[PDB]
Amino acid sequence: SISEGDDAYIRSLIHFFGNQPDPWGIKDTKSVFIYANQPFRELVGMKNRNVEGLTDADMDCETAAFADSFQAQDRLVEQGREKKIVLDVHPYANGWRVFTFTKTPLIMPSGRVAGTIFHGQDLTDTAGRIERAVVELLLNLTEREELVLFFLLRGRTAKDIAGMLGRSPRTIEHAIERIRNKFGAGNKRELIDMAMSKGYYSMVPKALFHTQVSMLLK
Amino acid sequence: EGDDAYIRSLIHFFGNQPDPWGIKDTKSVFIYANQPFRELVGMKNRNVEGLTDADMDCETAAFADSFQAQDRLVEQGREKKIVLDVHPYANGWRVFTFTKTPLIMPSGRVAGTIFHGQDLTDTAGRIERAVVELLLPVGLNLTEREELVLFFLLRGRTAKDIAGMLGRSPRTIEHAIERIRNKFGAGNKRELIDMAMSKGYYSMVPKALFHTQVSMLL
Ligand SMILES: Cc1cnc(O)c(C)n1
Ligand SMILES: Cc1cnc(O)c(C)n1
Repeated sequence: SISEGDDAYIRSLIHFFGNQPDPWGIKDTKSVFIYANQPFRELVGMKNRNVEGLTDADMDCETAAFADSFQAQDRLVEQGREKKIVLDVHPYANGWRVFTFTKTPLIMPSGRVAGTIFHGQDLTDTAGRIERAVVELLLNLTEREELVLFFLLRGRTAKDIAGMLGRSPRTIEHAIERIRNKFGAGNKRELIDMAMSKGYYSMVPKALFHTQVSMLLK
Repeated sequence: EGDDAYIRSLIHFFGNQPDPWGIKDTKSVFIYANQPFRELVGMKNRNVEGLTDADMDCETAAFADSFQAQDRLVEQGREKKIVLDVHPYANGWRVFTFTKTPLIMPSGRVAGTIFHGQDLTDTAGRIERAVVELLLPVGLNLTEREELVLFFLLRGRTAKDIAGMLGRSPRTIEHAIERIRNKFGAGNKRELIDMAMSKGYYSMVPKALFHTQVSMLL
């Protein structure tokens, strides 16, 4: 039959997923799990409990609170050939982590949309590793100062930042002055140079830390 | 044998992923690569492969040796390895990560390697737009060379300095300066410098600055 091949292909793909350190898995058109390797089941609280066939509202991890929105993603992949990447920042079973979950349509020798495949990648450590690699390819900021500097390093001017944060330009100018002085820079251009050379382009404003998200990248 | 049933299943798998995906052997001779990869390498459209890494119509081949070296220290392990590949690929310079894992199959023998190519620039920019959206509720469309020329214009260099650093004629760099000027609406070089400096363009870093050919493991 053809179902013979559609079950040989699926056991192929569990053998495939079972030998990667990344969280790998596939679920159905009901967003119900068909398989997930030991990495994925270990990122959720499912260390040794092998639970499968359930929804994203799994056992033993905070991920379940966004299970709903997971499945929503799981259907907008299914109505398309193209893949979609999800930034999942979550208090996983061993602390807060910044993952990328790439979700792709599941096609098989059927040719039918059977569900989705998801590939989770741990961005926390590799962000720093690739950052040191890429740049060798070539002070206590407050929260608002971190925001102002994030947008300064990204081509915005003081009036643009005033708009983005809903304060007056004088307020943002005062913030820039205090950032500049904390860097020891003599003017805005020296501030840009100092911040770019000290790794601050890769800084994430700490007000963003430890808040649970899952967002499709666009 | 059953393990080449698994190879055909994963060939169908790789053939239905938007990412550059492929498999090689212990002699690093190609076993399969989807249309994305060999369109990212020069074999867009044409050659099925039974080739090594040197046999491709793209400058990547000059680093085939070190590719193969990577392909041998993944193979003597189970865990993944991430390689920063910055290359003038068949459609321009790109910053990829090639994550390579051993090719294990229902035999259990190390048959070769699987490589996953991910464009790091695109997903980095996607994560940055996502972070901007989390922090919230005039696109002049400069080319890459124009971005480089303006970067150096704002830093006190003249057209012949840019010509030297970029290996182009002084008249080519002057044409680039003229077209940047017109895109800004500036009347002369110094008004262009002032306008760009006041519009936040001092903080843009050209991606062309990372266009140095490397392939190195993290
Ligand atoms: C942690 C997580 C996030 N999104 C998903 O779709 C899955 C399956 N797991
Ligand atoms: C561009 C590139 C780098 N390393 C590899 O292993 C392959 C297959 N392609």
